[PDB]
Amino acid sequence: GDDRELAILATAENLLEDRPLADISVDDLAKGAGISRPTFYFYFPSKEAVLLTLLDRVVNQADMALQTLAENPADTDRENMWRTGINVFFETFGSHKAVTRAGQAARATSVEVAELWSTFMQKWIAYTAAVIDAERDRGAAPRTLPAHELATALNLMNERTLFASFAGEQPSVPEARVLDTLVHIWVTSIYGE
Amino acid sequence: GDDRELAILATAENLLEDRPLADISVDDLAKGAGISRPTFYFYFPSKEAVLLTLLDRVVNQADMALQTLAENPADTDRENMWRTGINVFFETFGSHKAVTRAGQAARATSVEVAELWSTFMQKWIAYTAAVIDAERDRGAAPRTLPAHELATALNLMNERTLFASFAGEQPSVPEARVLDTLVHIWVTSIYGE
Ligand SMILES: CC1CCN(C(=O)Nc2ccc(C(F)(F)F)cc2)CC1
Ligand SMILES: CC1CCN(C(=O)Nc2ccc(C(F)(F)F)cc2)CC1
Repeated sequence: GDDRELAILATAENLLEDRPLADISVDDLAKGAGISRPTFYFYFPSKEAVLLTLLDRVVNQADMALQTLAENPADTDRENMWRTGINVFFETFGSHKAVTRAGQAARATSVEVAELWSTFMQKWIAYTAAVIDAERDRGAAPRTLPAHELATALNLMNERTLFASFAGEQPSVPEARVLDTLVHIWVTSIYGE
Repeated sequence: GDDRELAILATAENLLEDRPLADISVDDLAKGAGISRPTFYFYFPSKEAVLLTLLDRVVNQADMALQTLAENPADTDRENMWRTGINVFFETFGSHKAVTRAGQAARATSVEVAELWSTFMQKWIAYTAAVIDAERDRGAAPRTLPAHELATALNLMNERTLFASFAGEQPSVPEARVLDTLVHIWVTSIYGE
């Protein structure tokens, strides 16, 4: 039952490494999960809905790791604090590149996918802003831009830059340089007066 | 002749303010430009090709203004130097939001649109890097990240952040705050040690 479901998801994540959702059929997903097409439809309304669930899992996995970090602060300087935080996104989305890629593309055509991304981006920006405000209240960061506006731009940077790297777009930062690239820009923009 | 062409382009830019290219037909573009559908096809192979030309004009307009700035440096501090530069993109794309929006969406489905964006992004990053290197050679900016990697991330930030603002995405920086937001992050990341 729930195994049929995980099989469908695993099959879909697999096929998305080789081709776009447009080039994967419900028959393709049924076949791969070892069920019939009507049986597939019992579990999921559409292949689109399969993507949404995979994206939902990746996004929630990043979110939960971030919550875990927030509750268990690493004992380091402020540079490594931010690095650790950004790394949650680097590793989580980096471990799920096909889903990341197909999820980002589906924003154009799926109101549910766009709202899912938007909901979590808003949550992550609000967390980023709270940390910057904490740092300013401590007197560690100067009061420059509105914290929420700064957080917005830094989070949008991370989205576009990480996803460009992961897809090997031209242009992009090499994947092996992207973490340090983002941490430098976070730290200088957050602490620079 | 060439007036028929400009009419087709003007009609298309107009209709893109109200709806996506998917919801505009060749008949829609012919009608609006005051020609028949076969006459349209003499000027353009497809509505897709109409978008590509509009994008090509916007992109080249930004590029030419940037070249003009590069040849005629404003007499100011380094903050305003960068502000002026970013402003070329803010104003040029900001003046053509429907084309910006539909052009960005067509990257997913048009190899020509994707290569056009990629070509100019590469050119603008290379220019950004040359300026950062100039500043480092002058001893005004410290030698931190590789200049080209830093430029890549800053340019990808600007793309995602400006386009989010212009489309009124959730989340986004308000359009009236986006310029100062980007300049602060450019200046701190470029000059901060
Ligand atoms: C999928 C996209 C791309 C990756 N994103 C991030 O990297 N944002 C982010 C948010 C918070 C922190 C913090 F505060 F923990 F350091 C670090 C990074 C945004 C979502
Ligand atoms: C359409 C997208 C979004 C906007 N973009 C920029 O803002 N990039 C940019 C490049 C160079 C300079 C400089 F060096 F002149 F300051 C300032 C800004 C990238 C292209």
